[PDB]
Amino acid sequence: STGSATTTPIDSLDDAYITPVQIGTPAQTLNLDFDTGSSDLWVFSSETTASEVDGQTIYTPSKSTTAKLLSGATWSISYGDGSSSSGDVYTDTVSVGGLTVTGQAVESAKKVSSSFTEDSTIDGLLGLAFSTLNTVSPTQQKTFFDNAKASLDSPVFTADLGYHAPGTYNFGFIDTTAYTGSITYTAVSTKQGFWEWTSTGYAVGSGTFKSTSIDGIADTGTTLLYLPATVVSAYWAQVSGAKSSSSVGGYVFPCSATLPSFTFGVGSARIVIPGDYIDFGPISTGSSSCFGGIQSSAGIGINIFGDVALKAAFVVFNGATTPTLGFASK
Repeated sequence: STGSATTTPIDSLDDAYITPVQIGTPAQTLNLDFDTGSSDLWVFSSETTASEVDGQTIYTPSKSTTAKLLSGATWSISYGDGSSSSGDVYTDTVSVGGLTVTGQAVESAKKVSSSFTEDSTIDGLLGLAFSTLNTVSPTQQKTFFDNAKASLDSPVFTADLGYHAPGTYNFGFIDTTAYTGSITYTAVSTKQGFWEWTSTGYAVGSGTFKSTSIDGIADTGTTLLYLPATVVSAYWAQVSGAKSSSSVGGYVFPCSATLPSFTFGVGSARIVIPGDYIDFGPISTGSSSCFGGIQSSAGIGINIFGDVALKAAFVVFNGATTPTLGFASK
């Protein structure tokens, strides 16, 4: 089997991407944030505290003839941005782009933190990291990809995120028309539960490539590119007037600037992030100070190849017995 679904930016900055997902019988379609940095599929629901719902579409398990309470199971998750959610668990039928999994754990939110409430466009998350990170207790549950894997034509999914435009998540096949050149594959460590890999270096604009190993994660659920302070300083030093602002929370730059590109290495191959992808616009409405799309990871504990980096590539998440990541230009 295969599946193919369009993913759409939630706003004009590409802060996140939503993909329609069918849950239950008859189908209830929710727009979920596919997140290769986490491993829970959770949704706003008829159980979510009413004051914490503000415009989201909710899953109502009582209206699904295939929903079943997973007795005794609870979940609770906290994300790197400080947001969180928790609740109980149903199993139900879940379909993405024509690919159907029966018995998928659908984690129903009883509580969500303010940032979820305040984002009316995201109805939940669909985790695509390794199932060892799933938070369901006392019986850990499998991701949608893990459950579908055996049925797929090939045990892979791909992320093809657009810049200011829709893109595609494919399951079970590699669309050879969706990228240019060849796909370069690189080793993955699953020891932390992430799609963790080592980039071979970087370049700033037209500068020379610096060969240096950068361990980090491919994370579709993180907006920006978080890299070591040395790398980030070298990038922003090429932008007149850019500075790190403790009050804003990272590097800012004059909105009048033209940003240089940023290149990262994948083995001997190179992925070029155009300068425009690094512009996240005014820090506040009407400001001439703009927020940078490349930020320091020094306070995180891990480097994160988020959407800024991934949307410059066609990315293969290869879930074979020994997982690997593939990157191509497009």
